[PDB]
Amino acid sequence: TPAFNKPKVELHVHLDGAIKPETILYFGKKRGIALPADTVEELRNIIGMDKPLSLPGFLAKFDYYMPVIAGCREAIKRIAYEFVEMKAKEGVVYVEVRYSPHLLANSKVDPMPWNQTEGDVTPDDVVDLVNQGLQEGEQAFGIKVRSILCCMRHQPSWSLEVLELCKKYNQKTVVAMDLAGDETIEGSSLFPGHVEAYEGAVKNGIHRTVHAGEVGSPEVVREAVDILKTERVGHGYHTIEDEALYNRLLKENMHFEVCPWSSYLTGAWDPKTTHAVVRFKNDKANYSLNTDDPLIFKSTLDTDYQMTKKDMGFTEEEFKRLNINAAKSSFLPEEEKKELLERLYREYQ
Ligand SMILES: Nc1ccnc2c1ncn2[C@@H]1O[C@H](CO)[C@@H](O)[C@H]1O
Ligand SMILES: [Zn+2]
Repeated sequence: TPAFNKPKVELHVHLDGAIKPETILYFGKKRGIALPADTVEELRNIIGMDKPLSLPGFLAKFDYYMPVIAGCREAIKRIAYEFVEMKAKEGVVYVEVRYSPHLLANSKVDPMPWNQTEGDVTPDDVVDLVNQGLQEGEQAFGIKVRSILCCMRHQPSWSLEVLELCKKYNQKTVVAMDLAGDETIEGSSLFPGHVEAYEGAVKNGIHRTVHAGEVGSPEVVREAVDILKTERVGHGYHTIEDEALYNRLLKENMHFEVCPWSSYLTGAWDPKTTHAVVRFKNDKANYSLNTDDPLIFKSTLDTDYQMTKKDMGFTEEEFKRLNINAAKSSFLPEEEKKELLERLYREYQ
């Protein structure tokens, strides 16, 4: 009984936030790097969350395992290949994964992440590796998968390189650019590196998406929409607080990448108030359901579909409708996007 047993489309899910607990254990032992636990079960409880934390508290979880992956080509390519497999079983036909290429490299990276020792896995080298694994998984499982490179809010200096990686791997799995990281950092959406990269994304034709409103105020969403020029808004829950900006985003048809379970676990959604998605459903807004970081939220695309069905009262029509919108809002090229839409309709009949 999986709430929605039909093809699906996921526009918001981090790759480094969706790794099997078994592969983390495998590379921790093979590299001799420590892990908080030596059992996928105990490793699932240390890395996972059961109750709400905060954006900066949940982001630390990564410190536990990113060092086991970062720097290893074999691991980077493997996690990308298994990610597809995961989404293939979930009944997802098209996905757009997002990850920071700089956080997985150990060479040519401004501030070395995870106290690594210089190596040869460059950032350009990780977009390639992830492209290979994603492509293999595509031939092996049968689902389309494209990627989205992220700009980290705290590291603006990296931003322009992310833009160059996007231009270089355009369509070669890379279809867009994103701005993730700690949203609580004041004025991070305005740092010049980010602003400049997005200005370059607008003139070079690189799609854009921006994590905003997940935990910040409406001003942040307003900056992602007017100054950064997003085409999609990651989360955008708090947007409803500024009635004017919300009704205008509802008019332009802005797409809101929603992640329900994740908003409860990061604290982006007070469980006493009505979830912004309920208002997105009642207003017939353009939005998709996503998983964000299944490994840390101990979830699966189904989790989110069950959470909206049981609470919030979501029906199957709404599930087929928000998925058709996600396919329309995807960053696929027209031709491929048409095929995607041709597929869901045939399967939704
Ligand atoms: N829920 C989230 C909010 C902001 N940033 C996130 C979230 N999930 C993952 N990220 C960040 O995006 C990076 C790339 O996936 C991760 O290393 C993590 O830092
Ligand atoms: Zn996210």
